Amino acid sequence: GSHMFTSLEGRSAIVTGGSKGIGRGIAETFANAGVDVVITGRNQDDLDRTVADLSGTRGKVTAVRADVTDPEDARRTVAETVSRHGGLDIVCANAGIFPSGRLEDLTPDDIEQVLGVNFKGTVYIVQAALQALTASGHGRVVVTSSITGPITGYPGWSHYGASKAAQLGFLRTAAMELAPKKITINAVLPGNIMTEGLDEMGQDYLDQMASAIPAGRLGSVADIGNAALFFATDEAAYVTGQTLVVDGGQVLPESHLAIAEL
Amino acid sequence: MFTSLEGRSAIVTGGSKGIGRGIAETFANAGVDVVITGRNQDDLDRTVADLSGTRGKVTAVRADVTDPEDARRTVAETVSRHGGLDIVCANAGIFPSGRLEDLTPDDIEQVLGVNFKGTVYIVQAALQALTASGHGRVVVTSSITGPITGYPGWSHYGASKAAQLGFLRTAAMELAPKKITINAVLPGNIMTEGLDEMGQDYLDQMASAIPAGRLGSVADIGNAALFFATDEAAYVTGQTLVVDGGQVLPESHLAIAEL
Amino acid sequence: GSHMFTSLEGRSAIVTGGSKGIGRGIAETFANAGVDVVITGRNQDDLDRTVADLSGTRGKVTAVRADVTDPEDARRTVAETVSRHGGLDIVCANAGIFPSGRLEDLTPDDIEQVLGVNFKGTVYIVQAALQALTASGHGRVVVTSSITGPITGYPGWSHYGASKAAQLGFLRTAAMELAPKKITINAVLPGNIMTEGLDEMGQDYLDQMASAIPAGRLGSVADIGNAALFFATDEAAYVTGQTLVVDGGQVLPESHLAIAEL
Amino acid sequence: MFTSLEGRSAIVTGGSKGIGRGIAETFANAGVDVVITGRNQDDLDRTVADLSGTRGKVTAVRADVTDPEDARRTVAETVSRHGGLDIVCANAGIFPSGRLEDLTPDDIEQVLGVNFKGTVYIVQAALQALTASGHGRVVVTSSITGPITGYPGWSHYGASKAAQLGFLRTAAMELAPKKITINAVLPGNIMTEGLDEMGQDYLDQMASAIPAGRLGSVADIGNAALFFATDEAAYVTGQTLVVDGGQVLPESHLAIAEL
Ligand SMILES: [Cl-]
Ligand SMILES: [Cl-]
Ligand SMILES: [Cl-]
Ligand SMILES: [Cl-]
Repeated sequence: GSHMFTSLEGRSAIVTGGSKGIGRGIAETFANAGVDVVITGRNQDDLDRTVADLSGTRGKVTAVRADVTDPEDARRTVAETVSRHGGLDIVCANAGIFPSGRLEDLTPDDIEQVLGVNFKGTVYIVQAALQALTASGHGRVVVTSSITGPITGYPGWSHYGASKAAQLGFLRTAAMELAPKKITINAVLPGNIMTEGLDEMGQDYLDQMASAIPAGRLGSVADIGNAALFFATDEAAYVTGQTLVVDGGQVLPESHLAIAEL
Repeated sequence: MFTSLEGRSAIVTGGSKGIGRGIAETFANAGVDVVITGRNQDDLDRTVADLSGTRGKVTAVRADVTDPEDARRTVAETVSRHGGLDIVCANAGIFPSGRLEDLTPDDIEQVLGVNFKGTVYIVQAALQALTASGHGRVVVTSSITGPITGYPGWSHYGASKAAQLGFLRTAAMELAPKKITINAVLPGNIMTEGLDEMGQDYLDQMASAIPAGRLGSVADIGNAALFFATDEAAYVTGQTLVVDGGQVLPESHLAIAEL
Repeated sequence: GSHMFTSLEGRSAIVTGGSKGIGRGIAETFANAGVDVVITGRNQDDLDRTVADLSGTRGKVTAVRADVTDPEDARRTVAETVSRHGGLDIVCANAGIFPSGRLEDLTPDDIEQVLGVNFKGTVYIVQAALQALTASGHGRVVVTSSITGPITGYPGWSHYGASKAAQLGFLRTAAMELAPKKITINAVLPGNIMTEGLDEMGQDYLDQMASAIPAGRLGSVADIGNAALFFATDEAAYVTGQTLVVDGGQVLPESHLAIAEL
Repeated sequence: MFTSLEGRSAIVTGGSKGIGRGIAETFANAGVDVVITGRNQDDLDRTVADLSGTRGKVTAVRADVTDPEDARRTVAETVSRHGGLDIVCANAGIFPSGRLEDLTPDDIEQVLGVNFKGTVYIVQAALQALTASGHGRVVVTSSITGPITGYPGWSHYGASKAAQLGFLRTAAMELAPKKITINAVLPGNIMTEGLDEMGQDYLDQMASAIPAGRLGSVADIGNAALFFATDEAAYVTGQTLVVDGGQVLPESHLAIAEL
């Protein structure tokens, strides 16, 4: 019949930080493709709510309460996922926080909280998952990075951007170490994506954000989930150590004047 | 997994061999009808016959991508055969070698003309039909050579592949109000019929310098193009995806050898 | 005494397209450092005016009328420069035009005019200069590229951006071929630089351009000349095939909102 | 050629050896007074004595870059010795090796702490003095490893070097109203005292994989930092300059071999 990509139905995934925002969208996109998904988070109430919301998906979404900055929780997460699903094929190293603080105000704890969730939590879940991902014979790691850091700057986010670029520096070497294991590791770099959190500002400001983007809208969490889904396919086995910016063209204009001359 | 592309309409320039034929076959397997272009009627005919069993219908238009009139003719004939046009794979590419001293104006124009001007002209000629589709997709076949790497003898080739990307970073902005996205696949070293004539020692040396330990397949490029063409990639534009098994990552063979 | 870089006094340079704008600034910066400079251009009146304006510089600025898109003129330029100066050490492949046209309006001639000056004219002057630059034992090629093409998009400039990215694709290979000749080749990527031409718009619009740039001003042609001067130094002999963006931070903000949150 | 930097005031973190000592010597030769930092008083003392004949005065402050209090102390002592502070070279860097499986939390924090947090803390502590100078300059010593390349065993090192750049792309915007620029040099393979203990075969193998055919010198990095520090580089900020002899350009040793 018609064939696009090979179905991922019945494979096993972890989405760290999966109870809300982009991570929830990644989880729902994989579950709609028939992949069983464990989402992680620190807040059991939020995890339970998201598991309930997603109860009708084809693949089964369940939760593990875990702190990505603790390697022992990362190992517990992988073990619990393998127990529930039977193995582990896909890790979406997604968990991310984005508090703001100008350079002169950032404390050591501010810097370590952001680097610890965003960067160390990516490393630790990949480390815990290596043996199972190797055993799968088609392991996939997708990292949720950002345009902020690798490409752009944004006042108040110099530690955030540092952490998102750190993920990429890490994976450019990790892809080489993981190639003999037949695991690929790539990152999605979201631009400005509409989430529950951004709903807490007015249409005025959201319209200003959209008008600065060539696509003329903020992205959806499904836009990120679908990019991660492509990297997870068998058909992406020759893509590794790489990045895909998903931003409706946000990084392209040199300024709003270039947008306006349209 | 993704919304079916069955029944949509695609052009793949330079589709009779190599990466283009892989792109064509990948879309045709997805049920997309595909017009491939090329200058060699025999190669086109051969590939049309080879792919006669695909779900989507693969047919050929003989056309020189360096000629805007052939580009307009290719689009018109595709709209006539299929009913419209959803996807343009601006793929045609040549890669003759010449050291900088040896490159003549004609050498430079032949490579810039096929690889860069032929991408611009097919996009230009397809603009109206792609706009009417409401979900238009352009996928450009670039290269790691030019945008990322250097390779002696390919300074004009690398220039033309980087030129494609400079073009589409602006084109993406001009095309966004028409709901057309434009993105590029940057292949590394892909096993094609031509590379299969090199001998196993040569292919083994090439593969051993790549972290994945093999050359890619033309389907690797076809499937990246297929992703960009999905409705689910509507928020991706002006962007690149390198499909190279890790080729660009090591600083040197010493890094590969540390594995 | 105090030593910064090794003096370039008495070396020999070509600046293509040097009668106005960035190229004039490159020429004046090299001439102030004691380098003799041949500027090229198609308009003898403009060349003569610039030679007159620069008559007091330490190094001597003179002109050759030549079309960068003609390899025979590129060879004549190199020969005339060697005749006037005694050799050739530095080539600034600068000539650039930037007409605007939307994608649906660009003709083959529009595309070839821009690719021919901006890209082919860079290749042809480097080709003509190779034997003399090799003989110098410290050859330098500096390419004037742009943020537009390599990094940004700007409606109406898709052929312009293509041509500026083509220069970089070319030089990433050229640097390898030229390394055994001890010639380096690098590019400056200017952002928005104030020139005679931009003076033909109002302070209103120029202020809007500056306000979109972290440095809070448009750049000067000396900013580009000084970057090219660094690449030309003996102290830059280990820099090759590379780029330096000179733009006051223009490419960094994700949008004007990031600038405004400052 | 450029405006003399004579009499200005610089800090070079990790200045007692390797690239940092080259940066220090290059600025001191330009007549800039330089405070180098390090944890090893003997190495600092040795380098201060070696450079006693420079035009600018090189002196040492013993300090751990991972400690913000030491960063504030380094700035205060530099302002006291020199009268102010014009230039910070955030250079300190370590590069222990460990495969991904073997890296402990402590391994990762040691490298992130020196290479990334130590860059942030010295910039933070210098903000006020750099602002008062009216022409403040920060130059970060990053690496091709992380931002560009991958090297087995250096995934935490590469992360920390890319982290520096993500930081300075925002820092550049925050610092611009203060007239401070911030830029990074990305060294390739540089001949240091440590690399000189490897044997000629090893150094020859490394050099043969680089288009320039040699390892760079610590002065190559020092002179790129010196350019960023000039008044003539005031319109350069948030940017990178790779100093690597072409190392990142070839896709593989085969490309180098075609020369
Ligand atoms: Cl990065
Ligand atoms: Cl490019
Ligand atoms: Cl480029
Ligand atoms: Cl980076």
